[PDB]
Amino acid sequence: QSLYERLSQRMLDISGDRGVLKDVIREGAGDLVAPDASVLVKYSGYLEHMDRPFDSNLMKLEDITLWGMELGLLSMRRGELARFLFKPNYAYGTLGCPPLIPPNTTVLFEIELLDFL
Repeated sequence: QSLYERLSQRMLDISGDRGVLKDVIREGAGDLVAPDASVLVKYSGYLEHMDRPFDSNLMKLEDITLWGMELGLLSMRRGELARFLFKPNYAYGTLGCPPLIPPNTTVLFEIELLDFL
Protein backbone atom coordinates (compact mmCIF):
# COMPACT_ATOMS: atom_id res chain seq x y z
CA GLN A 1 0.00 0.00 0.00
CA SER A 2 2.80 2.44 -0.83
CA LEU A 3 1.53 4.92 -3.47
CA TYR A 4 3.75 3.31 -6.11
CA GLU A 5 2.08 -0.01 -5.27
CA ARG A 6 -1.33 1.69 -5.71
CA LEU A 7 -0.34 3.37 -8.98
CA SER A 8 0.81 0.00 -10.34
CA GLN A 9 -2.91 -0.99 -10.32
CA ARG A 10 -4.16 -1.60 -13.87
CA MET A 11 -0.90 -0.41 -15.49
CA LEU A 12 0.22 -2.25 -18.63
CA ASP A 13 2.86 -4.92 -18.09
CA ILE A 14 5.23 -4.69 -21.05
CA SER A 15 7.92 -6.97 -19.58
CA GLY A 16 5.82 -9.99 -18.60
CA ASP A 17 7.03 -10.06 -15.01
CA ARG A 18 5.44 -6.76 -13.83
CA GLY A 19 8.99 -5.28 -13.72
CA VAL A 20 8.14 -2.63 -16.30
CA LEU A 21 4.66 -1.15 -16.05
CA LYS A 22 3.20 1.48 -18.30
CA ASP A 23 0.42 4.05 -18.40
CA VAL A 24 -0.01 6.00 -21.67
CA ILE A 25 -1.16 9.50 -20.86
CA ARG A 26 -1.10 10.82 -24.45
CA GLU A 27 -0.92 8.55 -27.48
CA GLY A 28 1.55 9.05 -30.30
CA ALA A 29 0.99 7.95 -33.90
CA GLY A 30 2.70 5.70 -36.45
CA ASP A 31 5.52 3.22 -35.93
CA LEU A 32 7.03 2.01 -32.67
CA VAL A 33 10.61 2.99 -31.82
CA ALA A 34 13.03 0.66 -33.60
CA PRO A 35 15.37 -1.65 -31.51
CA ASP A 36 18.52 0.48 -31.93
CA ALA A 37 17.13 3.88 -32.86
CA SER A 38 18.24 7.29 -31.69
CA VAL A 39 15.35 8.84 -29.80
CA LEU A 40 14.67 12.43 -28.88
CA VAL A 41 12.97 12.52 -25.44
CA LYS A 42 11.95 14.56 -22.41
CA TYR A 43 11.99 12.50 -19.21
CA SER A 44 11.62 12.92 -15.46
CA GLY A 45 12.42 10.30 -12.84
CA TYR A 46 10.86 10.07 -9.35
CA LEU A 47 11.42 8.25 -6.05
CA GLU A 48 8.50 8.01 -3.58
CA HIS A 49 10.03 9.66 -0.47
CA MET A 50 10.84 12.74 -2.62
CA ASP A 51 8.65 15.57 -3.92
CA ARG A 52 11.02 16.53 -6.75
CA PRO A 53 12.29 14.45 -9.67
CA PHE A 54 15.60 12.80 -8.88
CA ASP A 55 16.48 13.31 -12.53
CA SER A 56 15.10 15.59 -15.24
CA ASN A 57 15.84 16.01 -18.93
CA LEU A 58 19.11 12.68 -28.41
CA MET A 59 19.75 9.12 -27.17
CA LYS A 60 21.00 5.94 -28.87
CA LEU A 61 19.39 2.80 -27.42
CA GLU A 62 24.75 1.92 -27.51
CA ASP A 63 24.37 4.15 -24.41
CA ILE A 64 24.65 2.56 -20.96
CA THR A 65 20.91 2.83 -20.57
CA LEU A 66 18.44 2.19 -17.77
CA TRP A 67 16.93 -1.17 -18.73
CA GLY A 68 13.38 -0.15 -17.80
CA MET A 69 13.84 3.01 -19.86
CA GLU A 70 15.03 1.05 -22.89
CA LEU A 71 12.13 -1.42 -22.80
CA GLY A 72 9.78 1.50 -22.18
CA LEU A 73 11.01 3.40 -25.21
CA LEU A 74 10.63 0.31 -27.43
CA SER A 75 6.87 0.33 -26.56
CA MET A 76 6.38 3.98 -27.59
CA ARG A 77 5.37 5.85 -30.73
CA ARG A 78 6.23 9.38 -31.88
CA GLY A 79 4.34 12.04 -29.91
CA GLU A 80 3.58 9.69 -27.02
CA LEU A 81 3.74 10.57 -23.32
CA ALA A 82 3.76 7.68 -20.89
CA ARG A 83 4.50 7.08 -17.25
CA PHE A 84 6.37 3.97 -16.19
CA LEU A 85 7.23 2.15 -13.05
CA PHE A 86 10.50 0.21 -12.99
CA LYS A 87 11.05 -2.40 -10.27
CA PRO A 88 14.64 -2.76 -8.92
CA ASN A 89 15.65 -5.47 -11.47
CA TYR A 90 14.93 -3.02 -14.26
CA ALA A 91 16.32 0.04 -12.50
CA TYR A 92 19.12 0.36 -9.93
CA GLY A 93 18.79 -3.04 -8.20
CA THR A 94 20.10 -4.11 -4.77
CA LEU A 95 22.90 -1.55 -4.80
CA GLY A 96 20.85 1.56 -5.66
CA CYS A 97 22.92 4.74 -6.04
CA PRO A 98 23.70 5.87 -2.51
CA PRO A 99 22.86 8.11 -1.00
CA LEU A 100 20.31 9.28 -3.64
CA ILE A 101 18.60 5.97 -4.57
CA PRO A 102 18.26 3.38 -1.80
CA PRO A 103 18.60 -0.39 -2.28
CA ASN A 104 15.55 -2.04 -3.89
CA THR A 105 13.75 1.12 -5.12
CA THR A 106 10.88 1.16 -7.58
CA VAL A 107 11.29 4.37 -9.61
CA LEU A 108 8.69 6.21 -11.67
CA PHE A 109 9.58 7.76 -15.04
CA GLU A 110 7.50 9.99 -17.21
CA ILE A 111 8.83 9.92 -20.81
CA GLU A 112 7.73 11.96 -23.81
CA LEU A 113 8.99 10.65 -27.16
CA LEU A 114 9.22 13.70 -29.38
CA ASP A 115 10.96 11.97 -32.31
CA PHE A 116 13.23 9.13 -33.43
CA LEU A 117 15.64 8.81 -36.39
